[PDB]
Amino acid sequence: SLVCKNALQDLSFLEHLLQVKYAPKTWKEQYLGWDLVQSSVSAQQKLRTQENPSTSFCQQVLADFIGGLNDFHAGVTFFAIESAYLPYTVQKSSDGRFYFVDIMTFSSEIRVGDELLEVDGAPVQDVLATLYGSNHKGTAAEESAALRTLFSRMASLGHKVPSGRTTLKIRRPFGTTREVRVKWRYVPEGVGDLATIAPSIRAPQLGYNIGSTDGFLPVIGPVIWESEGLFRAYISSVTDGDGKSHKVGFLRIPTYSWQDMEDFDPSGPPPWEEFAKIIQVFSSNTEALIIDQTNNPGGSVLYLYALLSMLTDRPLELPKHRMILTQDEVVDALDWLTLLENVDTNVESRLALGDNMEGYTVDLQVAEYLKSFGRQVLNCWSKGDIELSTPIPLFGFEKIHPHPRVQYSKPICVLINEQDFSCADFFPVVLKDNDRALIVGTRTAGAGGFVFNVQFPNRTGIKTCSLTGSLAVREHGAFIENIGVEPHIDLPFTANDIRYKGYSEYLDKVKKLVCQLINNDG
Amino acid sequence: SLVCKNALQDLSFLEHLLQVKYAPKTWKEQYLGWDLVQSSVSAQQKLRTQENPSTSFCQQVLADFIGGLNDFHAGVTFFAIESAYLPYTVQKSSDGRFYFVDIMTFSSEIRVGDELLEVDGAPVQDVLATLYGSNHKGTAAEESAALRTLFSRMASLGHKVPSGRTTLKIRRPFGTTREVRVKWRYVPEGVGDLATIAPSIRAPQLGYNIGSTDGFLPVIGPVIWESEGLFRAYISSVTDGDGKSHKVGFLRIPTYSWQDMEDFDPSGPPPWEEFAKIIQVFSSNTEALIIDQTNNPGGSVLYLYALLSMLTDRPLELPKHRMILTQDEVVDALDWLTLLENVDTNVESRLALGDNMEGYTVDLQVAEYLKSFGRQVLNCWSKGDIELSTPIPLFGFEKIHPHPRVQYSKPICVLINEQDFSCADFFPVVLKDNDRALIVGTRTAGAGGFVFNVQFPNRTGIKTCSLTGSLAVREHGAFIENIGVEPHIDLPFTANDIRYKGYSEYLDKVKKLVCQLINNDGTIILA
Repeated sequence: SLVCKNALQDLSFLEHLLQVKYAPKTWKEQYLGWDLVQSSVSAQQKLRTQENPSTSFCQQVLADFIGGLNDFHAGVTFFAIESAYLPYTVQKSSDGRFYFVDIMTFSSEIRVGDELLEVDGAPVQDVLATLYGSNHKGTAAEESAALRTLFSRMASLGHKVPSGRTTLKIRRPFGTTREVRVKWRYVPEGVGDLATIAPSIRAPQLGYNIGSTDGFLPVIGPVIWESEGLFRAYISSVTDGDGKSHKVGFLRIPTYSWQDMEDFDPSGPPPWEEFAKIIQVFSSNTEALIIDQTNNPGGSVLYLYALLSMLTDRPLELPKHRMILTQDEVVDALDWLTLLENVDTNVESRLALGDNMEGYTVDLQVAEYLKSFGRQVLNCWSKGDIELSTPIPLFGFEKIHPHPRVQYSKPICVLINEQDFSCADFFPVVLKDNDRALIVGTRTAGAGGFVFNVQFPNRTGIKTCSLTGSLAVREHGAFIENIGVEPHIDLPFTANDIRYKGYSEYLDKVKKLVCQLINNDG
Repeated sequence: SLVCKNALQDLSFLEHLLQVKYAPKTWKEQYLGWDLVQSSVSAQQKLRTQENPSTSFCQQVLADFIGGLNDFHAGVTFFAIESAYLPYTVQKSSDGRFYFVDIMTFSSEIRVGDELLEVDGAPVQDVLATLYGSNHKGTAAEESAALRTLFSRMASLGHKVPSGRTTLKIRRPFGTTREVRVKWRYVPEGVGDLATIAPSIRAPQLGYNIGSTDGFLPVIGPVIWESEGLFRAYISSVTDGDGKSHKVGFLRIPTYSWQDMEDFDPSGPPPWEEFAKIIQVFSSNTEALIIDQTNNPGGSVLYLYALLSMLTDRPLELPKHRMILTQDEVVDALDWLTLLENVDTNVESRLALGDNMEGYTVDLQVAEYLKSFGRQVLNCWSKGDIELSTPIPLFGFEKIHPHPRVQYSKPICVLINEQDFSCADFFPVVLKDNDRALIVGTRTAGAGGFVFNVQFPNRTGIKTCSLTGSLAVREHGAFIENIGVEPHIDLPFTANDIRYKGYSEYLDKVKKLVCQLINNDGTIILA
């Protein structure tokens, strides 16, 4: 079968990439008991066993193969548009129940607060089980990831796509049951399956959304001021026990991929500048600062650093990365060196680097770090330490240095979620490990390495395969991959917080925690 | 062997790309008698029969494998910096001799006009042959491609890099011979060979330049007007054998990747606007136009189309392309269709596509072409016609439609040579096959398909492998790949043209030909 052969070919290619450019390989072997040859053979088997396999079947097989890595950065996308969608968003409470937190339809058969019990007579938990990955570890991050998929299936992601009618069994707030019959919003595949075509081929002849700007938390109280610009920021108050009020500032960091922020005008001042503006206002008109960082996909490390430099008046140690190398990385190293050869002054550093690297202040020390990074990469290469090098800080940055102008220095409370990845893992890790802020919520996802994408012509319809080129290592050791960061205060969302989207219990605890931060100082 | 295993792995990947996305495959088998499996098996053996193959060795093998396709578009570049360079430039004359046409170093022995005889006791010809590809066919274009590397060796291209001193045997124009000892300008490798590092790898534990703006031709006559922008363009007076003078425009199109033009300012107006300005000047102050398009690397098809649109007052038929298809191309087709789904008017087209596409004026006609393109691709896919599809015009443009404002409609003479690739192959072919211009010079290279690049992580140091995704077909059926485009008048550069860089013989003949075009007296004959 033409399809089978191409799938095997492409599978063998993905398999080779895992051996030459997947840094967390050793970790997955121990942490998950995963074996490359094992999975490979296993995947090869499903392909060879199928009777006249369809392209979509093969795509599913390769997608599951990569999914077996239990790595939120690692996945495969395909040139396929088939999809199925239902207009609802459901969230799981700490007690384990599922409620509709968002209804995007004019139908009133299902309302906010209603509880989801089953899908086609199967308890929600069973259905989610069919959406789990090959090496599911039962974490909340994995579960939430599956929940994203419950009512949105995409062939472009290698999902088996459903269609037609289905029944949703729900529980109304007064306790009784209703079975709601709905029909999936189906978009048929527009990219013809190779299998169907194969026989005729002749030889050629011559804001509950990740990255949401606003997020999903309501303001903590009467608002005295807000910004409404690019970032969602405002100032409210918290009243302690002695009856005294404290102006508290609020700011949400939706993503570390600034160019993708809602309403970003590339022809306007960069987002890090608007950030600085907000911080300044907060610096002299706020007592503490709550930073909502939940439901954040991560993004640019340099941008992550820029924001970190504006939240401290002291240097912050940064975790290092164990990298997997190829001569590609060697050339980058050589390029940093030739680029900074004659850099000896701050003036020259700004002319060579731009004085601003995605918001981060370019110092002579920056050039020095970049210089060190590269010498270290070259050293590792010559030493043969290329499978998983000794930790080297990204860009050579040993630590973050406070922004020269804006420096919020008052107490900070960072809210984390199981839907915080990469830079969204690193943000709390840096503030927590340096003791600059109080971390609250639930453990981050654990996407602990930088991502990179690979594209290549092929007939299996593979569009992109993202992989992980490094293994972040926290100061006291311990990887972030899978593990993520535990908050200082584990504060999950209750059924009461979620049901009507009020988060009253949740916000009340946070406001109290901020009070203690103001009064007890740290 | 680590290096060997990786080399074999990456070779196998390249070989697979050649069966899934290399449109000229069927053409190479017939034009070269080339065979994929066999060339692969041969490469594998070279890698397997090696003791401790170094990375650079394997890079050379992979580079030679792709070089065997005899495709100016197909090639591999590597993450390597080692290189050797000698500050000279040679040009081969029509009588087969090699002459120095440029010296780029302090006052030394070699003079412009010297004939290059040998390199280390070996005649130039033999040295050049060592630089040919596996399926070299002796075409002038392949000869020049090899000459480019005579004094420029790069590990980045898979070349073996020499170093140290070497002797150049030359002959002066008055006859005497001289042996000039010269030293290669060498840059050592900065990327450590993996073969050397392998044993310590432990398991992981927790001018004449192609694309030159000015080119190398001297002015054709006394200049009456000279443009001051990005393009070299002017107006001079050309006189016939009777002493009758005519005003003639001269314009050089250096490249079709407009963004790479010398001194291009991305913050200023696009080059097609300046081109338009020049043509308007030519339309009102000239009787004919000479376009120097020699030594041009090709570039953007849409930009090429914009320039053609300003050189005609009638539509020009375009050659179509036979394409190799994957679902990547299918998605493109679908997107064009969704993008133009509700476009039924000109204003609608301009809103969806912009007022112009890299200079080419946007119309409803353009929108309709793009939709037709999508349908034909989708139709080929559903029929299984995916290895080498029936001819389909790029972007669906069946023909070039005249620019609405600027249209040069007087006679045109285009100068071409063996160092014209892709769009530089296409420019003269469109003008020739539509009988719009007189094409003069030597046959173009023949990079007859669009290029695309592939990147992927590997331990062999491969940076990019460019391949060809289509085979262009001229109106009458001939392909462009390898064969190139023939001129109406074959006019090579003679030794007298080259010896002192005057090209007076070449230019005097170009002028006689232009006068005949202006005269409009029967058939245009050289003499």
